[PDB]
Amino acid sequence: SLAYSEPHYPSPWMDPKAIGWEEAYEKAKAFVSQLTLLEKVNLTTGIGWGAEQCVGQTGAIPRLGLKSMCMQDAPLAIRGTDYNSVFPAGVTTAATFDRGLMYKRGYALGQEAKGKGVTVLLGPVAGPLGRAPEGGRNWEGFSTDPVLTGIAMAETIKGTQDAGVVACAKHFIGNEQEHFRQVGESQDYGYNISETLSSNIDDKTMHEMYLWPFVDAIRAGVGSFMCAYTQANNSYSCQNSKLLNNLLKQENGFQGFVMSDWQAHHSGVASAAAGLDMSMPGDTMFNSGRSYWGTNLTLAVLNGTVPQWRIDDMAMRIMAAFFKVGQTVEDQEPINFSFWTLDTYGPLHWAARKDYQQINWHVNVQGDHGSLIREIAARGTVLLKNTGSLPLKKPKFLAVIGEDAGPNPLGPNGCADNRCNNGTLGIGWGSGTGNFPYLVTPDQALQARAVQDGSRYESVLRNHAPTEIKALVSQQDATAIVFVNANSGEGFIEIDGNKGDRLNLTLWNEGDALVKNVSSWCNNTIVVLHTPGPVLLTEWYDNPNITAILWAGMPGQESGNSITDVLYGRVNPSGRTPFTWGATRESYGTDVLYEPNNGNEAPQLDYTEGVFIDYRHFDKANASVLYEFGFGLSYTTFEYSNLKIEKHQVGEYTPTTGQTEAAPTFGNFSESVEDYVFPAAEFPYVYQFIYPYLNSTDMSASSGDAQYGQTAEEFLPPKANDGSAQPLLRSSGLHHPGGNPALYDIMYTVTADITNTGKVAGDEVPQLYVSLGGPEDPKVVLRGFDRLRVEPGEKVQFKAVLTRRDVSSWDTVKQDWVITEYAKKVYVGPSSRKLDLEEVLP
Ligand SMILES: *[C@@H]1O[C@H](CO)[C@@H](O[C@@H]2O[C@H](CO)[C@@H](O[C@@H]3O[C@H](CO[C@H]4O[C@H](CO[C@H]5O[C@H](CO)[C@@H](O)[C@H](O)[C@@H]5O[C@H]5O[C@H](CO)[C@@H](O)[C@H](O)[C@@H]5O)[C@@H](O)[C@H](O[C@H]5O[C@H](CO)[C@@H](O)[C@H](O)[C@@H]5O)[C@@H]4O)[C@@H](O)[C@H](O[C@H]4O[C@H](CO)[C@@H](O)[C@H](O)[C@@H]4O[C@H]4O[C@H](CO)[C@@H](O)[C@H](O)[C@@H]4O)[C@@H]3O)[C@H](O)[C@H]2NC(C)=O)[C@H](O)[C@H]1NC(C)=O
Ligand SMILES: *[C@@H]1O[C@H](CO)[C@@H](O[C@@H]2O[C@H](CO)[C@@H](O[C@@H]3O[C@H](CO[C@H]4O[C@H](CO)[C@@H](O)[C@H](O[C@H]5O[C@H](CO)[C@@H](O)[C@H](O)[C@@H]5O)[C@@H]4O)[C@@H](O)[C@H](O[C@H]4O[C@H](CO)[C@@H](O)[C@H](O)[C@@H]4O[C@H]4O[C@H](CO)[C@@H](O)[C@H](O)[C@@H]4O[C@H]4O[C@H](CO)[C@@H](O)[C@H](O)[C@@H]4O)[C@@H]3O)[C@H](O)[C@H]2NC(C)=O)[C@H](O)[C@H]1NC(C)=O
Ligand SMILES: *[C@@H]1O[C@H](CO)[C@@H](O[C@@H]2O[C@H](CO)[C@@H](O[C@@H]3O[C@H](CO[C@H]4O[C@H](CO[C@H]5O[C@H](CO)[C@@H](O)[C@H](O)[C@@H]5O[C@H]5O[C@H](CO)[C@@H](O)[C@H](O)[C@@H]5O)[C@@H](O)[C@H](O[C@H]5O[C@H](CO)[C@@H](O)[C@H](O)[C@@H]5O)[C@@H]4O)[C@@H](O)[C@H](O[C@H]4O[C@H](CO)[C@@H](O)[C@H](O)[C@@H]4O)[C@@H]3O)[C@H](O)[C@H]2NC(C)=O)[C@H](O)[C@H]1NC(C)=O
Ligand SMILES: *[C@@H]1O[C@H](CO)[C@@H](O[C@@H]2O[C@H](CO)[C@@H](O[C@@H]3O[C@H](CO[C@H]4O[C@H](CO)[C@@H](O)[C@H](O[C@H]5O[C@H](CO)[C@@H](O)[C@H](O)[C@@H]5O)[C@@H]4O)[C@@H](O)[C@H](O[C@H]4O[C@H](CO)[C@@H](O)[C@H](O)[C@@H]4O)[C@@H]3O)[C@H](O)[C@H]2NC(C)=O)[C@H](O)[C@H]1NC(C)=O
Ligand SMILES: *[C@@H]1O[C@H](CO)[C@@H](O[C@@H]2O[C@H](CO)[C@@H](O[C@@H]3O[C@H](CO)[C@@H](O)[C@H](O[C@H]4O[C@H](CO)[C@@H](O)[C@H](O)[C@@H]4O)[C@@H]3O)[C@H](O)[C@H]2NC(C)=O)[C@H](O)[C@H]1NC(C)=O
Ligand SMILES: *[C@@H]1O[C@H](CO)[C@@H](O[C@@H]2O[C@H](CO)[C@@H](O[C@@H]3O[C@H](CO)[C@@H](O)[C@H](O)[C@@H]3O)[C@H](O)[C@H]2NC(C)=O)[C@H](O)[C@H]1NC(C)=O
Ligand SMILES: *[C@@H]1O[C@H](CO)[C@@H](O[C@@H]2O[C@H](CO)[C@@H](O)[C@H](O)[C@H]2NC(C)=O)[C@H](O)[C@H]1NC(C)=O
Ligand SMILES: *[C@@H]1O[C@H](CO)[C@@H](O)[C@H](O)[C@H]1NC(C)=O
Ligand SMILES: *[C@@H]1O[C@H](CO)[C@@H](O)[C@H](O)[C@H]1NC(C)=O
Ligand SMILES: *[C@@H]1O[C@H](CO)[C@@H](O)[C@H](O)[C@H]1NC(C)=O
Ligand SMILES: *[C@@H]1O[C@H](CO)[C@@H](O)[C@H](O)[C@H]1NC(C)=O
Ligand SMILES: *[C@@H]1O[C@H](CO)[C@@H](O)[C@H](O)[C@H]1NC(C)=O
Repeated sequence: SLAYSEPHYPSPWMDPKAIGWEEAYEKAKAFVSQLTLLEKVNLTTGIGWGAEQCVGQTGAIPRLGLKSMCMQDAPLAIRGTDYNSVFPAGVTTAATFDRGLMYKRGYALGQEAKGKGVTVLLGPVAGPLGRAPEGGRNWEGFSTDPVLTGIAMAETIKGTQDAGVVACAKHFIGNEQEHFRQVGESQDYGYNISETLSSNIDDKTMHEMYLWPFVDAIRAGVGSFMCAYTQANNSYSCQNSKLLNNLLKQENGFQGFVMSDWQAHHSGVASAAAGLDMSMPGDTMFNSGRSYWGTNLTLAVLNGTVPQWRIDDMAMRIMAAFFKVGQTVEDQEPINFSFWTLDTYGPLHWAARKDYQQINWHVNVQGDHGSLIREIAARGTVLLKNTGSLPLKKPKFLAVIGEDAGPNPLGPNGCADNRCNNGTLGIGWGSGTGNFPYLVTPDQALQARAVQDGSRYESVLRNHAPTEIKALVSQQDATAIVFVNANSGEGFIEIDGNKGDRLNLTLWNEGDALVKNVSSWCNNTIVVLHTPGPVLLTEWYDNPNITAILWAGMPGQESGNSITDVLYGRVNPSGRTPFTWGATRESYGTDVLYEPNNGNEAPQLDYTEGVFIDYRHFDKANASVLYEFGFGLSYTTFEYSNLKIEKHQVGEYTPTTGQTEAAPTFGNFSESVEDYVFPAAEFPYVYQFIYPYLNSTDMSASSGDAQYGQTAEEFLPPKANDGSAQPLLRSSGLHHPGGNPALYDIMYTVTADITNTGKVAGDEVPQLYVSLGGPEDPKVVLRGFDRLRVEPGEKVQFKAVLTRRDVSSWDTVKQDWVITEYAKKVYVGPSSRKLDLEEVLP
């Protein structure tokens, strides 16, 4: 009954004919073939926590002029530096339903990363997907929906990598919550567990939901993946061969490299054989001075436990990702910041406190990304309710209410890793953040607008001030705009009992009681919500005194300007909620696991709900919805008509057959153990730094590993060291990453007309849903969408395609995608429940 993860070996090696990777492969081959074993180990092993400048860094190869590779957070900003931008969070980006904006954000991020000397930007995020709305880090990702998220991953990645930086799809996989993600962190919170939470996911659910968006990332050409902290069926993701070897590298033919999350790598030989390619930040645990790779990897190659073909492939994947995005060994942008301090001068080697020099150049990489940020946040703002009060036009009297309207009195970067819920909520907390160059609060932008218009403007920037608030908002003609929030983030930070994950789905800082009080005192109350995910609006949303409600998510640096643009109709809102607003906590049907459920061993997160999370659950159970997935209003109206479906002629879905090549080796290495000894007369051994060298020619003593001495055959599973040609999986694509290319054959083109039946120009977000028709299938699933500009009175065409994959189901008996015999239907409309146009697939 304890969930089990099958062995899948050997770890697949790169394919020289993989489309998109052919040129990268050859550049990697020419480079890797020149390398000594120590130099290959330098590539694969991080230099340690705090070792130099970036969040993580590899060893350098200074013989060939390769500077150390810089791995830097975050998905929405370059973390821990200055003169960068802070972009809107993934969840706000997802809410745009706008491919172009997703690409532009990705590109701008990559430009900032490139300008700092970053090699790999640690984003975007398809895990967590959003199994449960209390998930602390859901806001870093995109949507609960696998299609929207998959598209957002692909667009973001294409942008970042077009800007010349490697992207990293994380976290792979099943890190849906922060509770019990790490042993030490759990123990310091009073949870005595010996291993991290295990996500136990059935094969169908894996293929149709959690894996799906990462496959889109693979097909978009993502250079790297990050394996998760958590386990999958009680094997840690970074040594999980089912995950890394089979699903990622075999079935979906991934050609890039897998890096560990920071302290997610727990074993040397076992992880490498299971598909891990880079150990970040390089040490066993932060500041340990030791590594599961480094010296140990050198020794494992020297003693035979790790084959040469395997380490050669790790270096090939790392270098091929580097070359794929256009980085060169000659013209590397120097690392021009230090993560560990904003000081211009300090130790290059931070943990060791050595090599004092200039470590921050304070390079301005912001360009004109401010206005792009302002635009994305406005387009990802969801108008949930409007009885006529919006847009605002020369109002007599604005009363802006709430702490979330105002500044953090200690400044927008006053708290490390954004760990306060003081002032306006620009982004959440944790590693998925960066330092603001500024943070425009609603109060600043709304005042300036009011003064320009001759509107009266007063604000009370506290949630608990009923005397003052009542006296203000109860006056004649007041338009009360109440800003309220909820917050969440990464598990290393805790605010008021919220350990990463949210304890509840209410507003913070007495937000709910504030909104009830203001709406009881003022019949023109407008509520703006800054939240990482849904909160329960049930007790107050239906008050007619609340004339409008907006969810503005995590807008990033231009918050105040974005919301003012929407409030006054400079942007006509089109953004759609990328999750469901349920009536209760229980209506969601999933929740965070807050208490260990397996004694002192690994807690078990059984995904018994299957694919029925968010709107799939709400539709199937008919649970209480306030606002459905894909819902959002505009200041105009739209009419749907004229649905048409054109059937395409396609060939049969043919199983992929044949063999891989035998695993190649690139270059050779000396057999003299003395050649691998630490070169002490060349440079000093730096404290806590992670090196490839042995301390002496005694291999056993050099390991410092009390269990040293066993061979692959007695501690790894069968075929872990098998470098012979391997049969291809029928679901794989021959030379085609992302699965059998026949999956992406277009089977239908769907079209419909959209007419703007109101007075003003606006964007519409038509959506395409499919009913796959089986009794265990969701009622409808998202399969396409667009964002289209329509003038008053104008008619525009929505056009979208359905691939074979889009109408298939994973058949676990077959281990492939099948189109089931059940009648499928197509729906098109402005939301998951406004299914205006319907037609059966012909
Ligand atoms: C879901 O999860 C959420 C996240 O975890 C969770 O959110 C949390 O909710 C809790 C509970 O609501 C929040 O904590 C509460 O915060 C309240 C507000 O605190 C601030 O304001 C107070 C009152 O301010 C007025 O009075 C002051 C002096 O008298 C003046 O200085 C002010 O200017 C202000 O005056 C105005 O209002 C007056 C009337 O109120 C009016 O006459 C006057 O004219 C004017 O209009 C301040 O006192 C308070 O200051 C404290 O804290 C600050 C730190 O910020 C310190 O600097 C101060 O020294 C001081 O200690 C804040 O600025 C609090 O009122 C509330 O306190 C009460 O409850 C706590 C419970 O722990 C008691 O310890 C405390 O003694 C109080 O008890 C009394 O009332 C309660 C409630 O009715 C009652 O049960 C109890 O028996 C007793 O009667 C509390 O601290 C918390 O902030 C939220 N967290 C986050 C992170 O946002 C949410 O609840 C969850 N939801 C669910 C459903 O599970
Ligand atoms: C976490 O744990 C999860 C739970 O265990 C786990 O999910 C499981 O994932 C594995 C794959 O990793 C699945 O294994 C398959 O099992 C198939 C049999 O499944 C039936 O029996 C099971 C046992 O009783 C049932 O549990 C299962 O029920 C599930 O599905 C039902 C609906 O179908 C549903 O009602 C249930 O509720 C439940 O959800 C089901 O009834 C088995 O067929 C399959 O074998 C193929 O694939 C293997 C590779 O894994 C091959 O080794 C094997 O040889 C088979 O492939 C060959 O044959 C196929 C057709 O028969 C061909 O299509 C293939 O191409 C292939 O053909 C080769 O051989 C031919 C000759 O024989 C030759 O001609 C060809 O050329 C070629 O060489 C596989 O073992 C398992 O079912 C999943 N279970 C569930 C519940 O989801 C999850 O993966 C774990 N996650 C992690 C991260 O570890
Ligand atoms: C050459 O040099 C190298 C480098 O110095 C030397 O390398 C060292 O070699 C020693 C052995 O001499 C290694 O110690 C051994 O490690 C193994 C693996 O430990 C890790 O994985 C455990 C889980 O194992 C399963 O899954 C992995 C894949 O993830 C797979 O490799 C295994 O075969 C096993 O597979 C089974 O389960 C799979 C998943 O479900 C299935 O798919 C599969 O079918 C199988 O059913 C895990 O438990 C372990 O976790 C512990 O340790 C980590 C720290 O590493 C800690 O974080 C955890 O909390 C746990 O405490 C690891 O992650 C391990 O299995 C061995 O343990 C057995 O044997 C010892 C006796 O030595 C017993 O005490 C144990 O109880 C158990 O029976 C053993 O610990 C060492 O890791 C390795 N060092 C490095 C840096 O790589 C090598 O020795 C040299 N060789 C020569 C000839 O010189
Ligand atoms: C695997 O990856 C690792 C990690 O990247 C590699 O390890 C590094 O290798 C490089 C090059 O082989 C080492 O750099 C050399 O460092 C020595 C020693 O410098 C230290 O000690 C000096 C003597 O006391 C001292 O003067 C130095 O201080 C100056 O420099 C620092 C650093 O920039 C600066 O902050 C200070 O203010 C000082 O200005 C320092 O404390 C150094 O002597 C070497 O200089 C060579 O080149 C210069 C010209 O560039 C030349 O003038 C010299 O004569 C000399 O030839 C060089 O900088 C580095 O120290 C290693 N890093 C660590 C952490 O140990 C490893 O090499 C990779 N292996 C493989 C196989 O690829
Ligand atoms: C090659 O790999 C092997 C493992 O395969 C590796 O051996 C391991 O090294 C670690 C780190 O040095 C050892 O763990 C340490 O043990 C000492 C006690 O003797 C502890 O002080 C350390 O505790 C840390 O974590 C604690 C939290 O629980 C903290 O309280 C404390 O402050 C420390 O931060 C730590 O547990 C481990 O015992 C060995 N394992 C084996 C099997 O020998 C070896 O170091 C690698 N070699 C190289 C050269 O990198
Ligand atoms: C919607 O907002 C309006 C204000 O725009 C609210 O109307 C106000 O309701 C209060 C409470 O009933 C009235 O206040 C006073 O109540 C005392 C009771 O002791 C009474 O004696 C006073 O004469 C006075 O009525 C207030 O007059 C009234 N204001 C207006 C302008 O009508 C309304 O209650 C809100 N509704 C909801 C459902 O939130
Ligand atoms: C809030 O309530 C006031 C009355 O308390 C409304 O004021 C009326 O507005 C209409 C126009 O819609 C005028 O013709 C009336 O003369 C106004 N009456 C008074 C007594 O001022 C106000 O419209 C309400 N606001 C909203 C947003 O519905
Ligand atoms: C944690 O549980 C283990 C048993 O797994 C026990 O031996 C240990 O004492 C516990 N930890 C603490 C700090 O009490
Ligand atoms: C706001 O700042 C104060 C420090 O002045 C801090 O104690 C408090 O926790 C912060 N509030 C929140 C909600 O993070
Ligand atoms: C709401 O109003 C009531 C009574 O008018 C007051 O006692 C309570 O403290 C107020 N709450 C907030 C958050 O303003
Ligand atoms: C679903 O619930 C709604 C009320 O929320 C109800 O009107 C409708 O009939 C229900 N549909 C079912 C059970 O199919
Ligand atoms: C290797 O030498 C360093 C001193 O430079 C020491 O701190 C470290 O523990 C040694 N490692 C082993 C495995 O003995």
